[PDB]
Parts: sequence; C-alpha cells; structure tokens
Amino acid sequence: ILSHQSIKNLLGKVILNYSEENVRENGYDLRICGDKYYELVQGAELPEKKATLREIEFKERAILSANHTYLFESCEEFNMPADLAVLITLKSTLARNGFLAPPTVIDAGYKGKVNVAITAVYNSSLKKGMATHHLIFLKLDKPTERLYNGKYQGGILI
Amino acid sequence: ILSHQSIKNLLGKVILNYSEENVRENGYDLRICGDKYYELVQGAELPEKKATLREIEFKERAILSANHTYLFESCEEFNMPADLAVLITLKSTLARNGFLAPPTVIDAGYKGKVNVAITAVYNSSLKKGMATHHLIFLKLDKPTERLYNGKYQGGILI
Amino acid sequence: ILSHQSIKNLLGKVILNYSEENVRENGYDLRICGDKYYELVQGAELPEKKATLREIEFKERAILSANHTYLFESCEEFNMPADLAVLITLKSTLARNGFLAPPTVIDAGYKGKVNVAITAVYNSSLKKGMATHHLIFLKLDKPTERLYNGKYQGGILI
Ligand SMILES: O=c1ccn([C@H]2C[C@H](O)[C@@H](COP(=O)(O)OP(=O)(O)O)O2)c(=O)[nH]1
Ligand SMILES: O=c1ccn([C@H]2C[C@H](O)[C@@H](COP(=O)(O)OP(=O)(O)O)O2)c(=O)[nH]1
Ligand SMILES: O=c1ccn([C@H]2C[C@H](O)[C@@H](COP(=O)(O)OP(=O)(O)O)O2)c(=O)[nH]1
Ligand SMILES: [Mg+2]
Ligand SMILES: [Mg+2]
Ligand SMILES: [Mg+2]
Repeated sequence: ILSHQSIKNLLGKVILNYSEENVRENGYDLRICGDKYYELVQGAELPEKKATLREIEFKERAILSANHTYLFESCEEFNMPADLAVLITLKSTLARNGFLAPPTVIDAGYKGKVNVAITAVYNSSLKKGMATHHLIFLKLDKPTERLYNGKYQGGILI
Repeated sequence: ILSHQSIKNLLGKVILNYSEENVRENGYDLRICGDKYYELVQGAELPEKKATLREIEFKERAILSANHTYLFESCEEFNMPADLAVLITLKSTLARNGFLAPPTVIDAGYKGKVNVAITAVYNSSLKKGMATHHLIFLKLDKPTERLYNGKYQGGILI
Repeated sequence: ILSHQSIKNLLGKVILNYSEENVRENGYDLRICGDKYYELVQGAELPEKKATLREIEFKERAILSANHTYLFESCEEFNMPADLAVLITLKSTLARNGFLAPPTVIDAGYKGKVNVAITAVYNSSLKKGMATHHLIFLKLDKPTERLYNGKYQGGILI
C-alpha cells in the first residue's frame, strides 16, 4: 500500500481533477461530482440486460430513496500505470451513516473517471462534491502484461 | 498484489476449473456455477442458529428477489499455498447493476470451491456460469504457520 | 499482508483487549462488544446531518431488524503504527448468513476501538462478544508522513 507521501506524488499524473487535502494517511478520498447521477429503477438480467436507470440532474445534493442503488461519477479522473491498481473502499463516515457499497477495483491501465454504486439503506442525501470513498493504492508485483481495455474505458457509465 | 502474468502461472495449480480469459489485468474473475444455488429465507441468530436456506435447481439462470441474499458455489476450485491469500471483491458490472456483496477473504491453506453471498437490491437475475467476482491475490509477508483447517474446508456451503 | 505469526507479534502492542485464538491464517477476527449498540432509525443528509441513532443496551444478544444498519463497538482497541493500515472485511460466516458490511479501513496512527456498521438483510441477531469481521493488515511502502488525527480519534462513535 502507498503512504500519504507516495500518493501525493501521484497527483496531477495518476489522479487528475484532484484535491490536495484529500490525500490522507494511506489513501485518497474520492469525491462524487458530475452533471447527473443515476437511480436504478428496474433490476438487471445479467449479462444480457442491464439495470434500468433514471437520469437525475446533479445540482447541489443527491436525494436517495431507501432500498435503491445510485450511480455517481467521480470528480477525479484516473490514468493508471501498468504497475498500480486501486481498491475502492467506502469512507467509514458513509458506512456508519447508513450507506452501502461493495468493494470494487480500478485496474492498471484504466483511464478516465470512475462510476461508483452507492446503495441507500434509508431515505437520505449526499452533497455534490463530498468525499464518499477511500482509495487504497496497491502496487503490482510486476508491470502487468495486460492493461485494461474493457467496455468501461474512458469512464463509461454502464 | 499479483499481476496478470503471475496469476496465469497459478492456473492448474492454485486455481482449478479455470478459464484463461478470466485472468485479467491484476485479478481473476470468479464464476458462479453448481447444480444448485440458495436463497436465504429466514434470518440467522448467530452463532448458534444459521440462516434458513431454500435450495434451488441452478438450471440456466438464477432468479433473485429484491432484499434477499443468495449463496452461489464458484466454478473454480482453490488450493491456496501457505504464502497467498485472496480478497474477494465484486465485479463493478454487478455493482453498477444493483447487486451487493461484502468483502471476504480466501485464506492460505484453504482447499475447495468457495460459496459467495450476493444480495439483490432489485428483482433480477444472473446467468449460470457468468463472472461475478474479482479476485485480488495477496502475498503474505512470510509463509503462515497456521494454514486454514476450519469448518468450511473442502467447500462446505454453510 | 501480514501472516499469522506477524499478527501474533502485534498482540498487546497494536491490538489491545485481544484474544489469541482470534489470530487466524492471515488476519484477525474482530469481536463486537461494548455496553451499547446502535440502530440507525433515520436517514442522514451528509455531510451536515448525521443519521439518527437509537441507543440500545447490549446485554447478551443484539436483535436486528431487516433493512436496518447497526453500529457496534469493537472489543479490541487499536494503536496503529505509522507503517500499518488495516482493511476491514466481513467474516464469510456473517456474509453467507445474511449480513452486509462495506469495506472500510483503519488508518496508520489511529488509536482506540473501532465502530463497525452491519446491515441486516433479515430480522436476525448477533451474540455479544462474537467475531464478526476479518482484519487484513497492510504494510505501507514507507512510514506515513500523515498520521491519523481525524474526528474519530479515540474511538468516537459517529
Ligand atoms: O466501482 C468501480 C470500479 C471500477 N471502475 C472502473 C475501473 C476498472 O478498471 C474498470 C473495470 O471494468 P471491467 O473490468 O471491464 O468490468 P468489471 O469491473 O465488472 O470486471 O471499471 C469503475 O468505474 N467503478
Ligand atoms: O465469500 C467467501 C470467502 C471465503 N470462503 C472460504 C475461504 C476461506 O478461507 C474460508 C474461511 O472460512 P472461516 O475462516 O472458517 O469462517 P469466516 O470466513 O467467517 O472467518 O471460507 C468462502 O467460501 N466464501
Ligand atoms: O468501519 C470503521 C473503519 C474505520 N474506523 C476508524 C479507523 C480509521 O482510521 C478512522 C477513519 O475515520 P475518518 O478518516 O476520519 O472518516 P472516514 O473513514 O469516513 O474517511 O475511523 C472505524 O471506527 N470503523
Ligand atoms: Mg475486497
Ligand atoms: Mg470490500
Ligand atoms: Mg473490503
């Protein structure tokens, strides 16, 4: 895992549209932004049918309904090198305040902002621009021979 | 963390019943399979009373109801060495499509397929054999003096 | 990540109010304890308004209602060094029995017990003193120049 100082050196290179204060003890606090956020309104039938989304204008705050999953675009944009990966964890502030998120990863070679899924256990809200996730940077044992080039490259929503 | 090439070398040794294409940038995509899958129908009273399960024939697709947790057996079988551990994360495809899963770990010394719990936020479905989780391989600072030999050894469901 | 033997050495130094038996293959099993546990009863409006909590006496067992998040104080107290961090994962026993928890982290420099959020998918219960989470210890590439000193220092609930 990369320390605070090691992450600080990633600013402006691996982590774009960053905030200096968001570099913590041993991770980076990802913020939610974007012109819109999405509410899943109908279940998915994977892999052929994706969940149905409701597009919502992201003004100042995102209003969430209990038992619904929401997709948010990160403020930060990534340009992952061939020797780094990131484990996306949830900030304990969101965890202890009734929000759920599964652990997911940003792969080496990935480029673009990320889209994170937050599920609300209660009717609640999150302020646009606030920090929601805690990124843990993992170093690969060797530069990967397979960089990311999947369907989400560039920050594709879903 | 192990890279793509390092994981590829684990095929047929640490990862059995594998798919070469499922070795990604810095992890392996676990698939759900098995003759049956399970729906938790009654809550648990831990540790004395486990949740009550409903056994379902796993034909072609698993039908999930909102607000229910389901147990799936992995296609892959594991034979973990004393110097490796695995962090089970959820594929972002499942995350952004309304599925929840908590982070869990496969310990050094563990042998057998794993049983993963996926919770559906919406009425939905998953296709038998599809990739649902992203495995991150962690190296222990030193070979562990305590290999796994717990109650789930061999791939015990619950 | 740290092996069983390496974790065992942290006992009485980094991990206080511990249990020898809880040092596993490659992690430590955190226990829930404390005089009280909390039920989130009203959603949060982050960051200005935290969720509303209901304080419950923690006698022998915590009774959980489906679709509710609960905050539990850990038995263990931490004194994190400048070169270590901890990934909090959920024990698979809780995962396969209908409990959800997001991945969260204990930062280098953090002092005190931790407060973990468990969400019940079903009406259920957890016994006081039982192991619920699996702690994975991560070593920082370098001693962090920024130790924890946030609002939760000392084990602040929320
Ligand atoms: O919560 C997340 C996690 C990761 N990603 C990005 C970065 C990662 O490199 C890419 C992975 O896309 P994929 O491998 O093609 O699909 P999956 O994550 O399901 O394996 O998606 C996100 O946008 N949000
Ligand atoms: O989602 C998971 C995670 C891990 N395991 C297996 C591998 C791991 O080594 C073992 C651990 O079982 P345990 O230590 O006996 O109980 P717990 O995971 O609750 O600590 O269970 C699973 O089958 N499913
Ligand atoms: O489930 C958790 C995770 C961590 N912590 C503690 C240890 C960690 O070092 C501190 C971090 O608090 P913060 O950085 O101030 O807020 P956040 O976790 O939301 O970024 O909280 C807990 O009590 N419970
Ligand atoms: Mg994980
Ligand atoms: Mg996790
Ligand atoms: Mg986790």
